[PDB]
Amino acid sequence: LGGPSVFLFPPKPKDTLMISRTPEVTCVVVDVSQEDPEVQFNWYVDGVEVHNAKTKPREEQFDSTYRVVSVLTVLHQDWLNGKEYKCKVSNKGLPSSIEKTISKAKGQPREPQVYTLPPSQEEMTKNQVSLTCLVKGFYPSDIAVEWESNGQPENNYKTTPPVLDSDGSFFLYSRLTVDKSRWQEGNVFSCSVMHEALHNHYTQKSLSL
Amino acid sequence: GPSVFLFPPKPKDTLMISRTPEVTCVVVDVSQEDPEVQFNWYVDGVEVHNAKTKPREEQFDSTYRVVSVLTVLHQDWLNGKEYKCKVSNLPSSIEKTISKAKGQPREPQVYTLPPSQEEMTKNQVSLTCLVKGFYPSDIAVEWESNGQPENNYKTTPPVLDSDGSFFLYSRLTVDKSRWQEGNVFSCSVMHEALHNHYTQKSLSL
Repeated sequence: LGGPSVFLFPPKPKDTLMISRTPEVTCVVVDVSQEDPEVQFNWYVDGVEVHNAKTKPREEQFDSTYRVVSVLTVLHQDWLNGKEYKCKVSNKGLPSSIEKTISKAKGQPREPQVYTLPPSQEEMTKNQVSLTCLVKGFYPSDIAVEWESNGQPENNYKTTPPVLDSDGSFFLYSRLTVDKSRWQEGNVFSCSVMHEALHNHYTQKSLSL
Repeated sequence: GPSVFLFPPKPKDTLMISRTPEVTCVVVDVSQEDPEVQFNWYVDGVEVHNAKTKPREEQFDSTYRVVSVLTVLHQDWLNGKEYKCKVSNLPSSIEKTISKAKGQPREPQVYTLPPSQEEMTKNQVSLTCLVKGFYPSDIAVEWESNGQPENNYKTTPPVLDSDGSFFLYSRLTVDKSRWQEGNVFSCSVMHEALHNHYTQKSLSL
């Protein structure tokens, strides 16, 4: 039937694991009619209502409909404790109030094993080589992977999405492309992995020649 | 009303001449009061007739599902020929059209990586096969050992790189004793940009 639609998005995994960042649960409604644009939000954390949400003004889409977004800042420890977050939306374009609920992935968390793999000797003929970081056996799939060397971050890398393995855990690979000289000259490269099952939600493994 | 989906042939079917690739046209949500459906297939605008149509299977939904399958020529799909499917269930027909991804093929580099020494403390180890610098993303990866096929592996999806090419990883899990006894493992990769559409890289202790 006709009327607006309500979506509720979880925080970025990286925002959850780092305390220097800010994890957010976002409730966004679309297809809000111009004839009835006024939208009210109501947030609940495990049934208890919170009021610290920040609602952005109605943005008019291309087709005269409106998009309204309400964003709620959550606590790192709260989200990881599995606390449920509810978003209730009230609008005249809807026959009734609609509630959506989101929470952390359920299931026993498993610590990721991190292994660094040196380049293949065959790839040593090309100008740049591939440093590989294998992260496996972790649960849930929310994870973050970065690269560092000499303190400064190396930003020339890509990371495959989490893949479900036979034992119900995930695995992925991260590939950092470096100039051969920097690898031949014996520099130390560190694969950084962040995950809720790790000690202090962080670990790193070095890789050199 | 009913809706139509069109699916490409499996990447492995298009590369190995032994297998036969097929495009599949699916029609769902067919009302019980109107199950009569006709299909029309077109190759680069030219209509073909060598397609086989499965019977109307009923769903729990009290609606029906009709599936049409067209056999395609291996070289046709590799050249970018367009396959269109027209469905009529009444002057209101729905068209769907699909072909191979546009662009110049780039052959993949295959590198076999041994398990990290830190993993030797576990009962099973990981054999890593890196496939990079290929286009398009259509690719297939398998594992063999002493001729016999290995099945305990998992392959990541193709990941788009910076130079407009793709890369992926494939990870085979074997018992540590298998690896320690110097058994030979090989990573096989089938891609259109490879000579004979096939290459293999060995890996052992």
